[PDB]
Amino acid sequence: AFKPPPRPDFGTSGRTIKLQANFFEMDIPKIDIYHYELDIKPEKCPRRVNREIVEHMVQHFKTQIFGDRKPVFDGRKNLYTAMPLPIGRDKVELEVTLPIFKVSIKWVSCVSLQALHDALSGRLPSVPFETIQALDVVMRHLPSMRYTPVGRSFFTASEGCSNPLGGGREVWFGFHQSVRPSLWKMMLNIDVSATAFYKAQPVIEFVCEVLDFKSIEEQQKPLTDSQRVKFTKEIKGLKVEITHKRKYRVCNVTRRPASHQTFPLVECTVAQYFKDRHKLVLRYPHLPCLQVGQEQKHTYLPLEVCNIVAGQRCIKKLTDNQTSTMIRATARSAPDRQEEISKLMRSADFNTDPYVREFGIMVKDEMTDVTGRVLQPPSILYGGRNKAIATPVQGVWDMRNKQFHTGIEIKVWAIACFAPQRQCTEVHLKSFTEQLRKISRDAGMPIQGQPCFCKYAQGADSVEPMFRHLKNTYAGLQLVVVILPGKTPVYAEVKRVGDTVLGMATQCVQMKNVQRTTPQTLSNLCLKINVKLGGVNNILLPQGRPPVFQQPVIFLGADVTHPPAGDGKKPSIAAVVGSMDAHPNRYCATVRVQQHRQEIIQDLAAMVRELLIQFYKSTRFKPTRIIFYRDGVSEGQFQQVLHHELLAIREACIKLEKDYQPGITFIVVQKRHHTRLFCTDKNERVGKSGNIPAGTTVDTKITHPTEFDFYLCSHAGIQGTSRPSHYHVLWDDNRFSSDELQILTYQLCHTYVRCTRSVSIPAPAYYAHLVAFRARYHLVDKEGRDHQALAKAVQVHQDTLRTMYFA
RNA sequence: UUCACAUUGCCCAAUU
RNA sequence: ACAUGUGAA
Ligand SMILES: [Mg+2]
Ligand SMILES: [Mg+2]
Repeated sequence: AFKPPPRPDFGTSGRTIKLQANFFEMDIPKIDIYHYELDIKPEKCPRRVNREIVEHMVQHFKTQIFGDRKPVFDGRKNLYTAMPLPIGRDKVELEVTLPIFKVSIKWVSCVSLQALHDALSGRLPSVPFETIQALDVVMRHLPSMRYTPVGRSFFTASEGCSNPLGGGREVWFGFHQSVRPSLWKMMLNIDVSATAFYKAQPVIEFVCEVLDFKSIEEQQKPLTDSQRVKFTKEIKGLKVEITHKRKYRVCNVTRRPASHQTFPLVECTVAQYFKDRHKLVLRYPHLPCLQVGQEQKHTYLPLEVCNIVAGQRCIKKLTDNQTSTMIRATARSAPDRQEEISKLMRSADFNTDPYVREFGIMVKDEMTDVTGRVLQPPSILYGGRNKAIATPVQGVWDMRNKQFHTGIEIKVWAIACFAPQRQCTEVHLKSFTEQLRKISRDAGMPIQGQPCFCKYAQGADSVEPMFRHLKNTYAGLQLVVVILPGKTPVYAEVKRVGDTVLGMATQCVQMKNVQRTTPQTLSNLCLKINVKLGGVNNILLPQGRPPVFQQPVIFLGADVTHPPAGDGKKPSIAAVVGSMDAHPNRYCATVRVQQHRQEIIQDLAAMVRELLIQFYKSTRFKPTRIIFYRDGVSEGQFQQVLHHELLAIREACIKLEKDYQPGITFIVVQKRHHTRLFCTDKNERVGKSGNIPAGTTVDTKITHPTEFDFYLCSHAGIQGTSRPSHYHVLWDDNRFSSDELQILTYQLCHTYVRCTRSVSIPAPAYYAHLVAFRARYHLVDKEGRDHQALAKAVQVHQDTLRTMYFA
C-alpha cells in the first residue's frame, strides 16, 4: 500500500486535437533557498495579523538582519529566503510593535530547487514536497497582502464597476492560483472565479438594504421585533469599524434603541454617553445598537458610527434572487473564460512581483499548448426487434426507434397523487397515463394496462398508511407513481417509506410534468422506471469492450458527501456501488453514515464484502479484478485514503476466501480542480458554449512527471466552461496500459442509465453520488445510540437491497 | 420530484 | 447538494 505506480506508457488512441491549458510555465533557478521556523507569541492571532507582524518586523529589523533580503512568509510559522540570513542557526527573540509581540526565528533547513529539477526529470522518483510548498509560499506572498485570500484563491473589488446582489452583498472577482509539478515544467495554474462579499458600507445603509428601505426615516420608529430579528441574523458575526481605528465583531443587536439602551458606568444610556464623551448627538436614536466584542461584557455601538469592514466573504447562503444575479454576473462560455484568464495573466505582472523576482522566478504569460486526443465513443447496443446500435455523436445519442436491451413488462402499478385535485385533475392524470404508456411501449417497457389504484392524498402523514395498504392489497405490485406539487417534505417521506420501511419501488414526478408532457421527458422517466424495476436499458457493444472484460471483473464506485458549511456534527455519508453483471449495467449499493467531515471511508471492507457476495450471487463468478473509482479525494489525502481503503479492499477479499487475491486498480476521480482546456482552433469549438468535444483526453505536458494520471473530458459541454475530469491511479496490480484504462473509463461514462449521454464521470462514481444523495434524503431533520439511529435511517429494506432504488 | 451540463458548500485548503 | 441558470426526442 505504498507508492503510486509509475506511468506505464502514453496513450496513442484517437485523433489529435490542439489545446490550450490554463497552466503557465515557470522558470525556477537552480539554487538552494533557506527555510526558517517562526514562532510568534501568542500564536492565536489571525494569519493576516501574523503576516503584518512579520512584514514590518522585517522593516523594523532591516539593519541587523535582512539587509536587502526579501523574505516570504506562509502566514503562520514558515519563512523562506533566497540567501542565508545573518543568524547562523540560533533562535532569536525579536520585539515587534503594531500600530507587543515576540517572534523567534530559527534555521530549519535548505530547500534545493535543483532537486526539484531532478524530480521533474527522470532522476528522482518523487517530487520533493517541501520544494513545492516553498515555491507556493513565494508565489502567494504578495497577493496575500494585496488581495483577500480565500483558500488557494484571491479576491478583490473589481475597480470601476459594481455588482450589487442586494442585502448588503456584491460580487467580487478573483482567481485561483496554485503551483504544480509537470512532465514539462513547473506550471502556474490560474483560473478566474467570483464570490459574494459584504459591501464596505455604513451600517445604516446595510440596515436599509436588509430591511428593504430606500432610505432611513421609513420610519422614525423603533423597528418591529420582526425587522430587528432579521437585521440581527444578518449582521451577527460580521466585523464593523469606528472612527474616534477600532475593529469589532458583532455578537448581538440590542433590543432597546440607543436613547433607551443602558449600560453600567450607575445606569447610563448609550446616546447620552456619546453626547457626554464624544460630543456627538445621534441622528437616529430610535435605532438599536450593535453589541460587539465578548457577549458577556456590555459594549454597545450606535449604528450610525459603524461601517461594515471591507473584505469579508459572505458565508451565509445567498437568496434565490441573489444567486440568479450571481450566475448572470459570472457566466462565461469557454472562449470568454479563456480570454478572461489570458487577460488576467497579461495584466498580472507576476514577473515584477518583487518577491518573485527576488527568488529569480519567471512566469510565462501565455497558456501552455498541449495536444489532446479525442477518443472514439463506444457503440451502444439496444434490444427488442431491432437490436439497434446507437452511435454517440459529440457525447449524445437518443432512444428514438430503440427498445431496451431487457425491458420490464409492467402489469401491476398504482398512482398516488399528492398534488391538489383542483390543479392536477383526473383528466391530467389520465392524459399523462396515455402518453406514458405510448412512450413506454415504444421503448420496450410495456405498461400493460391502467393502474390498479389511483387516489389523491394530502400530507406526509398519508404516505405510510397508503403504501402499507397498497402492499397488502395488490399482489405483484411493481411500482407506485407518486405525483408531487413541487418541493415538498412528502418526497422525503415517500422515499423513507418505499426504500427503508416497506421496500417498494416508487417513481416520483412533479405536477407540472404531468400537466404538460413531452416525449423527451417521458422517455427519460422511462429510463428511470425500467432500471428501478430491474431492467437493462442498454449495454456497451460487447465486442467493442477493452480486453479486461475477458475475465470476471467488478466495477466499484465510491464517494463521501459531507455536510454544508456550518452545521457541525451532521454526519458525512459514504456510498459504494458495485457492478453486478458483465455488460456492465446493473449495480448494487451500500451506504453508511460516518464521522462528521471524514473523507476516509470507515467501513469500506464490510461494504466491499457485501458487494462481492452480491456479485457472486448475480454472476456466479468471482472477480479476478477489482476496479475502484474513488470520487473527490484531493492530493493531500492520497496517501491517507489509499492506505486505509486499499487495505480495506484486501481485507474484504482475505476474509471472504483464502487465498482470494484479485488485482486491485485504485483510481481517484477529481471533478473539482482548476484545470481548464480550450480549443486552440475555433472550428474545433463545439456548440453555443464552444467547449472541447467529448472524449478529449490529455495525458502529456500538464500531467504528473512520474505518476499515472490523465484528464478525460467525457461529456458534451452544454453551458459555461467544461470541467475535464482528472483520473489519478494510486495503485494498479492489473498493469493497465494508458490506452486501455482511458478507453475503459471513457466507455464507463456511457453506461449511465439515467440519460442517453456520456456523463462527466464513470457510471459507478455517479451512482455512488446518487446513493449518498438518497441517504441524505433519508436523514433530513434527523441530523452509538445516536449513531445507531442515523445508521438505521439510511438502512434500506431487505427487498430494496438488491435494487437500483437510487436511479 | 425526467435528465445532463454549468456556478457553488463541504474533503484538502482557507471602554461601552 | 440546495439554490440558480442553459439546454434536450
Ligand atoms: Mg465526495
Ligand atoms: Mg436544479
